[PDB]
Amino acid sequence: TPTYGDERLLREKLLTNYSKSIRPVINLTKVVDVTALLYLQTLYDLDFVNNFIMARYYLGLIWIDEKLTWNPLDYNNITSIYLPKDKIWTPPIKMCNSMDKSEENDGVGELMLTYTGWINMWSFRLLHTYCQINAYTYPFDEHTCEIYLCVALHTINHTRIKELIYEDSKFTQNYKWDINVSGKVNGTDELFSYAFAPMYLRRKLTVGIIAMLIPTVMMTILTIFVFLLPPESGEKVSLATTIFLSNVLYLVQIDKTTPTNTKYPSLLMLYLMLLSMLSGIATLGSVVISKL
Amino acid sequence: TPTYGDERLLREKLLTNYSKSIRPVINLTKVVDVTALLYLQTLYDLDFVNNFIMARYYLGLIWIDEKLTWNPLDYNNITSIYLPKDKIWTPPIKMCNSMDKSEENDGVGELMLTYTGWINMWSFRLLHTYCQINAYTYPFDEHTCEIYLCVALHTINHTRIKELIYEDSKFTQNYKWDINVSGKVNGTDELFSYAFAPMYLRRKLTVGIIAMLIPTVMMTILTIFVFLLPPESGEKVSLATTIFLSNVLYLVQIDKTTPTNTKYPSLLMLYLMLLSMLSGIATLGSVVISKL
Amino acid sequence: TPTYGDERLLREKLLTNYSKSIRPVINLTKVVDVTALLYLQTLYDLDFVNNFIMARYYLGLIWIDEKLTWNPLDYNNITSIYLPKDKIWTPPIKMCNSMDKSEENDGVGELMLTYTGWINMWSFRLLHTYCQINAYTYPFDEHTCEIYLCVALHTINHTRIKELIYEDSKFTQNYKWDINVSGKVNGTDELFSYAFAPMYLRRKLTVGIIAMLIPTVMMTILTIFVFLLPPESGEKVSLATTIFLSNVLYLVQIDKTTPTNTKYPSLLMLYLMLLSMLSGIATLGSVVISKL
Amino acid sequence: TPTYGDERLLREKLLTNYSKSIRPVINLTKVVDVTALLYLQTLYDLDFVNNFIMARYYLGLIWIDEKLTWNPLDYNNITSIYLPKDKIWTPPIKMCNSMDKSEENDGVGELMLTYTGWINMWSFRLLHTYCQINAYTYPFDEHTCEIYLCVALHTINHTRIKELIYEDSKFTQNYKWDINVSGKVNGTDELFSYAFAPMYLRRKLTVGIIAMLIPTVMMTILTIFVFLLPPESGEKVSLATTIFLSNVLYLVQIDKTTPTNTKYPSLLMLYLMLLSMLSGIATLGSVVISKL
Amino acid sequence: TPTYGDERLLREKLLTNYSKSIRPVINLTKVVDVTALLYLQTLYDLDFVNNFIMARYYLGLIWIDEKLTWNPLDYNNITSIYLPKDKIWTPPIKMCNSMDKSEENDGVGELMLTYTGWINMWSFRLLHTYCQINAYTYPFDEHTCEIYLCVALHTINHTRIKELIYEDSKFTQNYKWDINVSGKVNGTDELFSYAFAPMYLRRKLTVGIIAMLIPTVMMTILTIFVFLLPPESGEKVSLATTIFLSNVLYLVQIDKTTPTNTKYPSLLMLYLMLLSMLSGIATLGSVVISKL
Ligand SMILES: Cc1cc2nc3[nH]c(=O)[nH]c(=O)c3nc2cc1C
Ligand SMILES: Cc1cc2nc3[nH]c(=O)[nH]c(=O)c3nc2cc1C
Ligand SMILES: Cc1cc2nc3[nH]c(=O)[nH]c(=O)c3nc2cc1C
Ligand SMILES: Cc1cc2nc3[nH]c(=O)[nH]c(=O)c3nc2cc1C
Ligand SMILES: Cc1cc2nc3[nH]c(=O)[nH]c(=O)c3nc2cc1C
Ligand SMILES: *[C@@H]1O[C@H](CO)[C@@H](O)[C@H](O)[C@H]1NC(C)=O
Ligand SMILES: *[C@@H]1O[C@H](CO)[C@@H](O)[C@H](O)[C@H]1NC(C)=O
Ligand SMILES: *[C@@H]1O[C@H](CO)[C@@H](O)[C@H](O)[C@H]1NC(C)=O
Ligand SMILES: *[C@@H]1O[C@H](CO)[C@@H](O)[C@H](O)[C@H]1NC(C)=O
Ligand SMILES: *[C@@H]1O[C@H](CO)[C@@H](O)[C@H](O)[C@H]1NC(C)=O
Ligand SMILES: *[C@@H]1O[C@H](CO)[C@@H](O)[C@H](O)[C@H]1NC(C)=O
Ligand SMILES: *[C@@H]1O[C@H](CO)[C@@H](O)[C@H](O)[C@H]1NC(C)=O
Ligand SMILES: *[C@@H]1O[C@H](CO)[C@@H](O)[C@H](O)[C@H]1NC(C)=O
Ligand SMILES: *[C@@H]1O[C@H](CO)[C@@H](O)[C@H](O)[C@H]1NC(C)=O
Ligand SMILES: *[C@@H]1O[C@H](CO)[C@@H](O)[C@H](O)[C@H]1NC(C)=O
Ligand SMILES: *[C@@H]1O[C@H](CO)[C@@H](O)[C@H](O)[C@H]1NC(C)=O
Ligand SMILES: *[C@@H]1O[C@H](CO)[C@@H](O)[C@H](O)[C@H]1NC(C)=O
Ligand SMILES: *[C@@H]1O[C@H](CO)[C@@H](O)[C@H](O)[C@H]1NC(C)=O
Ligand SMILES: *[C@@H]1O[C@H](CO)[C@@H](O)[C@H](O)[C@H]1NC(C)=O
Ligand SMILES: *[C@@H]1O[C@H](CO)[C@@H](O)[C@H](O)[C@H]1NC(C)=O
Ligand SMILES: *[C@@H]1O[C@H](CO)[C@@H](O)[C@H](O)[C@H]1NC(C)=O
Ligand SMILES: *[C@@H]1O[C@H](CO)[C@@H](O)[C@H](O)[C@H]1NC(C)=O
Ligand SMILES: *[C@@H]1O[C@H](CO)[C@@H](O)[C@H](O)[C@H]1NC(C)=O
Ligand SMILES: *[C@@H]1O[C@H](CO)[C@@H](O)[C@H](O)[C@H]1NC(C)=O
Ligand SMILES: *[C@@H]1O[C@H](CO)[C@@H](O)[C@H](O)[C@H]1NC(C)=O
Ligand SMILES: *[C@@H]1O[C@H](CO)[C@@H](O)[C@H](O)[C@H]1NC(C)=O
Ligand SMILES: *[C@@H]1O[C@H](CO)[C@@H](O)[C@H](O)[C@H]1NC(C)=O
Ligand SMILES: *[C@@H]1O[C@H](CO)[C@@H](O)[C@H](O)[C@H]1NC(C)=O
Ligand SMILES: *[C@@H]1O[C@H](CO)[C@@H](O)[C@H](O)[C@H]1NC(C)=O
Ligand SMILES: *[C@@H]1O[C@H](CO)[C@@H](O)[C@H](O)[C@H]1NC(C)=O
Repeated sequence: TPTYGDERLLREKLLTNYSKSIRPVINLTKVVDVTALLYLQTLYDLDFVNNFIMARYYLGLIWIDEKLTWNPLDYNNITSIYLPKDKIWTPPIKMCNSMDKSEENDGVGELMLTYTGWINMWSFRLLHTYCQINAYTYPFDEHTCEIYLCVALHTINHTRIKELIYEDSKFTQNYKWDINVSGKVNGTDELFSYAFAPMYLRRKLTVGIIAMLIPTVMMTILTIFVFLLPPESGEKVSLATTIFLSNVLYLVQIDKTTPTNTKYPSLLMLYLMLLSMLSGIATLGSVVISKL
Repeated sequence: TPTYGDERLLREKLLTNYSKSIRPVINLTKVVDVTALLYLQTLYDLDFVNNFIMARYYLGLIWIDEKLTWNPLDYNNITSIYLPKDKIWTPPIKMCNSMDKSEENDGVGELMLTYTGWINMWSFRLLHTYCQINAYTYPFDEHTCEIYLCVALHTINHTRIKELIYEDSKFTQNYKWDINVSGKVNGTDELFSYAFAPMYLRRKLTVGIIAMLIPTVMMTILTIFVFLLPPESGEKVSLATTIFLSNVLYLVQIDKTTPTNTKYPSLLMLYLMLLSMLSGIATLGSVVISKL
Repeated sequence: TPTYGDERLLREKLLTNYSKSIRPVINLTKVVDVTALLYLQTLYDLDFVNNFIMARYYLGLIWIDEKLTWNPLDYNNITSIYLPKDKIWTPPIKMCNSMDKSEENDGVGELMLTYTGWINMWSFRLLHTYCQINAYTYPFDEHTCEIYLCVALHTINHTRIKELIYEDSKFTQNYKWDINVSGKVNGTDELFSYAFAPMYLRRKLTVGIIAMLIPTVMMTILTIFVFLLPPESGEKVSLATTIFLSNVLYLVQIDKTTPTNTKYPSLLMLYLMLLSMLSGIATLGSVVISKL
Repeated sequence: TPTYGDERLLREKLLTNYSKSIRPVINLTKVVDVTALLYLQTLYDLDFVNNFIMARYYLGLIWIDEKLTWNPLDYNNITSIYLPKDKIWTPPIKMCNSMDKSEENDGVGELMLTYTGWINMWSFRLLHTYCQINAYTYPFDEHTCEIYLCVALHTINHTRIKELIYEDSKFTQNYKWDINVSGKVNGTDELFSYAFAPMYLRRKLTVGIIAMLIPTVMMTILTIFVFLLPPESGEKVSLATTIFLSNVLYLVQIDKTTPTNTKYPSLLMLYLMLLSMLSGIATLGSVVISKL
Repeated sequence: TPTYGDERLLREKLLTNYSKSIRPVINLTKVVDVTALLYLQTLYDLDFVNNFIMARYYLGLIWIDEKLTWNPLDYNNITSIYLPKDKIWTPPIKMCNSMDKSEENDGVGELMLTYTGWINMWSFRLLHTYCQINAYTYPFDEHTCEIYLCVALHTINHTRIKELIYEDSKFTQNYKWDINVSGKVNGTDELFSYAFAPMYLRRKLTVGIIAMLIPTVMMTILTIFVFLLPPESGEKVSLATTIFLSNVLYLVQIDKTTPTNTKYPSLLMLYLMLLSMLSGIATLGSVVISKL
């Protein structure tokens, strides 16, 4: 059976003439094909004001090393070892379109190497990634956030992203967003390789949101009623003023929460603006009739 | 008695052929059984909006090293030493379901080793850990937060979590949450070992929260009274407007504080929505009678 | 006179067989007695909502090294040297009950050693330390915050905290809190040594805070007057509504500022809740008389 | 074809007598001309209150090394290598006028070197850079933010910034700001070289912002109408009070959002101040007529 | 002319027997006189609530090394070199009274050394420094913030701060604060040397702030008028209620923005408290007359 001394001998022979900075290819004309695996874990939040989405992934990287091989029959059947992450060449994959907020406590600093040369490098990653958040169809809105990977500095004739396999690990249930992360995509080559996983997010219709929407709709009903109310009732100006106050309060309220960076504004805010405008016309008619 | 030179000799012989990256097992076919001890210290806060709980623990890790042993009679009865944490193999246990916000000033960077090979590694850990926070039965609500541990990269045929022993250290009294963290659980094996401690949290009924609840119930009494008030009293419309304003203010107020990510929304918020809806019907009846 | 070469020779001979990881004792059965000196500098703030106090200290640590000694007559009267902090054994004293937010720019990374073996290691420390904040007697409230020190990993039969000497350096004046940090306490031995300095904090009565009180008290006077006002004045309901609105606004206002984690809630908040309840009874009486 | 051994030999000969701290020039009297390339990627946000702009760039640095050269025919046609960033001399370019908030996960830590000595060093950079934000012509306002580069410590007789080439990479579309970053500028020599890229930012007129502006203009129309309303209508004081309340609410609202650091304040805020002042005069006239 | 080999030889001879931890003095009885140069760059903000001021400086440190000298005629006229900052003894100057928030990206990590031994060490430094902020004469207020320097651990018989030369670099114009930072001060010796630069800050009277102050004065005029209004006008109680509401809103508004840590509170806040108190007396008189 394999022993501690056997693994020590294997590692000592393995790292004899290894240069961490030289790409692991016998012939430097060949590229190293990297395939990345991005398994989402949890979607913490979708920050509307800052246009970010907070999530935790399981970014994995697989490639082939041609210098790190051995016949396992020569080393008591040792088929795999674990190396420190900083002793071996590692592709310079970056979270190109993201602010990476992972800590050193979430850095594994180790990798799995197989006797055929295949290396697995799996790392937890918490990302604050930019998303173009369009609140047009709020609150029945859908959105697309693309998580980008791009080789840092090696040209496509040196390092390439063969594929990106993205899935959802179903670790936790959201109850607010319906996430749809599935599919395989080849890498895109434009002077440096890069790929991206599309994340589709649909807001789930909760009874809490519809209960928060109920006051707005009934307020619209009340505006319609007062607009239809006789000018000579005598309470027109009073309740019109009070409900214009409340409507303006709701408009300010939504305005501080609605995203400012959208292809179009939200239909609901524009509809409440229209409501305020109609309330203004109702107040105008009431005062005009009052003077006349 | 043991001396500085004796301990120096022991350490020098001990670390002679130690490789930090090779699992500490004579036969590599055997697994290293790690038992983790997680003693909660203080529950700083339960953040509803961000779905996190802030706490400080005493995560301890115990395993057995087969290479680091000695007969203490051969070294003047030295029974235990202290080694720097980065010179010895350390299992790659991670706060899998948490954002670790500990500093390097909270890193001990040392471990205690016994002549039989047993290693103790105790470390303070401040965690921002994800919890599925359900505010259904607010404010008489209970919640369950699971703190996850999972070996990083070694397969179950290499490293396993034998057990997880979780307790409460009673270092401080909370006065807001009743914490119940006790029990022992074996590790779960699904391609990589992992375990979790269930934390049960019950909000304690404080005289302050019931005091804050008094305005709401008396507001309900007032709504009922005005709904029962004669249409021809003359104060119907005015008081309905003022108390609809107050109801909407309380609804907005709670809505900015209630969690948006819940299995069900909070009954109290839905009950205040019902209150506002009834106030709207009262206003509708008052205005209808006023016109007719 | 001592020279650069003399100090170089002394240091070279001093560090010849020094192991940073071996406790500095000739006989390992003896403990190293550490006496800590904690001189407060400034009390930045007392965060009520998060139950923290922000301050900057001058934590100093003094102990005795038995391996690092020399006869100064043998080295041209060199009586003291300065060593890098990471080359010498350092007791693992931790800010056990605090989040340490000091930077590496505030780390001295150097220590003073005397020819008798006595080492002084003084470091600035900015601490976010947990305090059980009771707002019962607000705003004439007092509080006690305990700053904890505890040896990290060495058992009491290896390392002990001999004493904790805490004082106030009077570097700056507060004008908001009266701080009382003075006294000497022996270390407490329960499986690992630890000590704590009790810091008493009394809010100073400022003319600004009494001014902010003035509206509340006069509002109470106004509530009493309107409660005494004749039911048949005709303005009862109007002022009752307006002042209940204002009362509820003040109640919400204080509620968002009062701590939620207290042994008892603040009497002033409960008194304003009683004021709101009395306003509700006044409104009830006014409407009842109005209908009847 | 070039091989791993060939690249190893080349690197070994290349770094034989290289000193990282000695400028890479045969004759030390000559300066090293650095040309910087700053390609903006995304303009995250323009923080008005803090006077910052958040963006992500592609800062590249190109210069010439005279010690690192080779005849490629002597090494099997190896024309370029990759070196670790910390083994070679690197110009000390700093984001002089900015808070750099990039992480170590966004640090490439490698550079591309060509057989002629030309080095390319491209790095992602997220900057929180100070801008003098003038909100005079709000919301039809334009602004100029200058991104500064300046050599850290070398005098102009040692290191110079030859040029700064700035462009927009069009990676993402903004939809809120029209960005205009294009042009080439020579370095400025005043005791230490430095250059800056001017960033012009124009707020795009969105249908959302005009919708938000509608309430204000109609409120002005209403103020004009009530100012023209007959003093003897009887409702003058009532609507004057209500609309002064609303005006003051809008004034406070904008005041908490308008920048406090401007060459001139925003005309719209001053116009709403004028509107409130006119409302005050209208209230004064109404009350004066009411008493008389 | 000097060459790369010449500088290499010079550095190799220079660092032959250099100990980074030994003060650079031939005779250890002499002190090293450090003169610091602190050139302010920009005053980002003056945070009233947290009592901090955010600024970026150009902290320079100059001293004399007696071991690092050479005759330049012996090395082809090399008159100055650049050394890595961590290879040479550096005085342990700390921003004693400040939170240093500089990044490693703003650390030069290099220093300029002259053949006479004079070393220049210039570094950008962004400081969050404590200031005793007195808002007595708000908004026509002036303030003094002292930036402290103090040697970390060396006694005055080892290291001394010869002088502190502070100036304003005029890099940017403020438009909100008039800064006056100029003058020279000797170091202060009380067991460890230290010095401080006094920075005077005067708020500039902006047309925006006076515009914000207009509502308050006109509100005072309105309070005076209603106090003078006939008790029997009929609008007394109504307008007193509405303007007491507005006064209380402004009082809360300013109270959340006024500093709580001042030698005296702000006169304007106390004046608005007096205004609210007078409004309360006016309301009291109106209601008293109404009942009687
Ligand atoms: C290494 C590197 C090369 C790059 N080339 C680039 N080339 C280009 O034409 N446009 C870019 O925006 C660009 N960005 C780069 C960023 C990095 C980090
Ligand atoms: C090392 C490692 C392996 C993993 N394998 C994994 N395997 C799998 O089937 N699903 C996962 O989500 C997964 N995550 C991993 C994460 C890490 C850090
Ligand atoms: C080294 C160490 C030992 C400990 N022992 C401990 N022992 C115990 O009984 N309760 C604890 O909470 C505890 N905490 C510890 C923390 C550390 C860091
Ligand atoms: C190295 C260095 C030199 C400097 N010289 C400087 N020289 C000067 O006249 N004014 C400055 O503001 C200034 N700042 C400097 C900053 C640095 C970091
Ligand atoms: C090295 C050092 C010595 C000190 N001495 C000190 N001595 C003293 O009498 N009072 C202090 O506050 C004090 N603080 C110190 C801080 C440091 C970091
Ligand atoms: C490693 O490189 C050296 C060159 O210094 C060579 O002598 C040796 O044979 C090489 N060994 C292997 C296993 O490649
Ligand atoms: C490298 O190229 C040579 C050229 O013939 C070829 O024989 C060799 O197989 C190549 N190396 C690999 C690993 O394929
Ligand atoms: C080596 O180990 C593998 C693991 O299952 C086994 O299948 C194989 O038979 C072993 N071979 C030898 C020669 O031990
Ligand atoms: C996810 O989206 C893809 C393409 O947009 C679609 O084919 C697939 O059916 C979707 N799946 C779910 C579960 O929404
Ligand atoms: C992706 O790459 C594979 C492998 O070469 C190829 O077969 C396939 O056609 C490519 N395109 C897609 C869409 O998969
Ligand atoms: C350590 O390993 C070396 C192999 O280089 C061997 O010669 C030596 O005997 C070993 N010593 C021990 C104590 O295992
Ligand atoms: C390793 O396996 C061999 C096989 O017989 C056994 O004799 C030995 O005891 C094992 N090692 C340990 C530490 O159990
Ligand atoms: C070694 O120390 C232990 C500690 O209690 C003691 O029990 C034992 O008798 C000692 N043995 C010898 C041989 O000193
Ligand atoms: C804690 O919970 C467990 C399981 O829910 C239960 O058996 C135990 O009695 C509880 N203890 C306390 C103190 O609530
Ligand atoms: C846990 O592991 C132990 C040790 O093998 C075993 O005896 C026990 O049955 C397992 N299950 C539980 C619930 O303890
Ligand atoms: C230091 O330890 C070595 C052991 O290798 C010994 O030979 C030497 O005499 C010791 N010197 C001192 C000063 O203790
Ligand atoms: C250590 O113990 C021995 C036992 O007699 C004693 O002689 C010696 O003085 C002790 N060491 C010290 C430093 O006291
Ligand atoms: C050594 O220095 C101290 C310092 O004051 C002095 O008192 C003492 O006389 C000196 N002794 C010798 C021998 O120089
Ligand atoms: C501080 O508190 C201690 C104990 O509570 C007391 O003895 C002492 O007089 C107090 N000093 C001041 C200045 O309050
Ligand atoms: C503290 O320790 C000292 C030193 O042993 C002792 O004299 C004293 O009695 C202890 N207790 C107190 C309260 O000081
Ligand atoms: C490198 O420098 C050494 C000086 O120690 C010299 O002997 C050698 O010839 C130099 N080699 C090259 C390639 O410059
Ligand atoms: C350095 O100066 C000498 C002086 O004549 C000149 O010959 C040489 O070409 C210069 N070096 C370079 C690289 O131009
Ligand atoms: C070296 O490689 C370049 C790359 O295109 C090629 O143009 C050139 O002909 C090659 N020369 C030799 C001698 O192989
Ligand atoms: C950008 O600004 C420059 C100078 O201000 C001008 O020449 C150029 O036309 C502008 N381009 C755009 C697209 O606005
Ligand atoms: C900039 O530098 C270049 C190169 O020396 C020079 O030709 C040009 O005149 C300079 N000025 C401008 C505006 O380009
Ligand atoms: C440096 O110190 C060594 C002591 O090991 C001495 O032999 C040598 O002469 C010294 N050289 C210089 C230049 O001081
Ligand atoms: C050190 O002191 C001696 C004592 O005479 C003196 O000669 C020498 O000049 C001093 N060193 C320096 C650098 O002044
Ligand atoms: C050395 O360089 C300086 C720099 O200006 C010059 O003034 C001096 O004449 C030069 N001396 C020699 C000997 O080259
Ligand atoms: C700055 O203040 C000093 C002393 O307070 C004074 O002498 C000087 O004239 C002032 N300068 C300015 C520009 O305010
Ligand atoms: C400051 O130090 C200098 C140099 O020793 C001295 O001339 C001066 O008198 C001291 N005092 C002042 C106020 O400059």
